[PDB]
Amino acid sequence: LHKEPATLIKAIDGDTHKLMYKGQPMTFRLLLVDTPEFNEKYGPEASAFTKKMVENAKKIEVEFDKGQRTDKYGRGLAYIYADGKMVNEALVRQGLAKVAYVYKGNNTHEQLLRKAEAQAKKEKLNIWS
Ligand SMILES: Cc1cn([C@H]2C[C@H](OP(=O)(O)O)[C@@H](COP(=O)(O)O)O2)c(=O)[nH]c1=O
Ligand SMILES: [Ca+2]
Repeated sequence: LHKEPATLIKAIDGDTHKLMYKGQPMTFRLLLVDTPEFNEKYGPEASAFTKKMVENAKKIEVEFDKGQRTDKYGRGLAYIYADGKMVNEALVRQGLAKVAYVYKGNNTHEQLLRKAEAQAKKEKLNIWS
């Protein structure tokens, strides 16, 4: 896999945000994770965590996996990095998303994420409390 540039347009929630990629606005949905919806327990904390991590970054990048790049709602499907740090991983490490939605042929980072989830669980962080 490889990273490509993007810029932030607007935060949305824990696992979606609007980015400009190849100069077009697109809503991205983070691969391999599920944050709670805003109206659910830990939803607001997830949305805050993602918003802060991406808004504070000097460099946002998008990394597609090997399979489909957009979902049935038109959302980009990627791993997002903020100053080289993956958001998807960081959310799971902090117990603010579950590993989820692991579809064959878009699961390159599955084991990396599962490892974070294990540590978040060991620590009883957030969702796992
Ligand atoms: C993360 C991801 C979600 N989706 C679809 C599955 C779910 O469909 P349904 O809407 O039919 O439940 C939906 C969940 O995303 P959200 O967690 O954003 O709702 O997005 C994919 O198709 N591919 C993916 O990689
Ligand atoms: Ca969600």
